[PDB]
Amino acid sequence: TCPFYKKIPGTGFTVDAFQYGVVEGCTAYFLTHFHSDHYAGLSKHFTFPVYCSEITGNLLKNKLHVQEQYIHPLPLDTECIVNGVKVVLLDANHCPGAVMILFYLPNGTVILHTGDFRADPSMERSLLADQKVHMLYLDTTYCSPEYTFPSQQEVIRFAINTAFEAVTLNPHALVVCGTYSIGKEKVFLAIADVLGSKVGMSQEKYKTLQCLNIPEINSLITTDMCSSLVHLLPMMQINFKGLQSHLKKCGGKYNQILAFRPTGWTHSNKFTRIADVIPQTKGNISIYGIPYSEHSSYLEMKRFVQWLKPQKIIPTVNVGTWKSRSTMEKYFREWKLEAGY
Ligand SMILES: C=CCNC(=O)c1nc(N[C@@H](C)C(=O)NO)c2ccccc2n1
Ligand SMILES: [Zn+2]
Ligand SMILES: [Zn+2]
Repeated sequence: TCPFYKKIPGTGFTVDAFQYGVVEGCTAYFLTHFHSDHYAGLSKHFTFPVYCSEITGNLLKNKLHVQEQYIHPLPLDTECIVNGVKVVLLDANHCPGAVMILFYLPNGTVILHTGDFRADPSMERSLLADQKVHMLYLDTTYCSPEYTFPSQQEVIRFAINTAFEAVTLNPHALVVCGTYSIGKEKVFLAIADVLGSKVGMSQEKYKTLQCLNIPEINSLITTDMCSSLVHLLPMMQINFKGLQSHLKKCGGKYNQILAFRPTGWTHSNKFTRIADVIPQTKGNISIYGIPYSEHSSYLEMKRFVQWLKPQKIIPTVNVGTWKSRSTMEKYFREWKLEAGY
């Protein structure tokens, strides 16, 4: 059934709860962002109100074919009333259209649901600065101190420099970026921009990017593969076998592939700083795993929570084992004692 951390107490609201059938007493279903583990269950047959960002709403309409009458997009940073409850959507710094939701409950309690987020100091200057938060539903994906990775900007700097050098040294090299969902678009957009090329992709991926309100997107992306020297492929094809096969389809136009696998955190990232990252190479194909994260590092998560000073924290990730739940509560306790709330 629907887990407790997906229900907002004192309301008829659920968050990211689309795979449990009709949730008893739910009058509005919130969707934090368009990632399959969150929209799972939504389809053209859904007949309840869905509240979300404009971008998420574009994807619901065009990709899942949810009926327009059930899509309720809300602007960011704006007090809105939904079923008699004041709510605000805030940028989650996750993927395009991803939001955190602030609920102002009728009894005076204030709840922040982060959805998925990458905590950032800029969030300390949103509407969050203005009032106390009694409950925090926290994206705890990387809630352990071993989860370190660089900033997104540092990872992009590495990717741009690596691609620019390779193509400047060999104008016949092809750059390939793997993708499986929305998010992490900056990897391929920044590489294509430095190389003066558009990004070539399948019709399905092109359709998805057309829903993202990305400025000047028609100048950046294309389905014309051969006119482009940065190609997007499904993540599962970013291996030597899949890349060798892709190189044949190009028709003697390229003699080298440099490929990027933007992963999340990897244990290798503790040893090797972003500047020391080296690829796996087989012949004329090199594959760079790069730690581009759209979730908070441990340090980013700790800073955000210690600033927010919530009275109670409900984790939404890694909640499956006694060990994982215990470890997270121990960190919350440490953060609270250190900061004094
Ligand atoms: C290792 C931690 C990172 N996060 C997940 O474990 C995760 N991420 C997903 N997609 C990403 C894009 C996302 O951010 N979604 O919200 C999944 C999609 C389908 C099934 C399981 C999924 N697990
Ligand atoms: Zn996500
Ligand atoms: Zn997720």
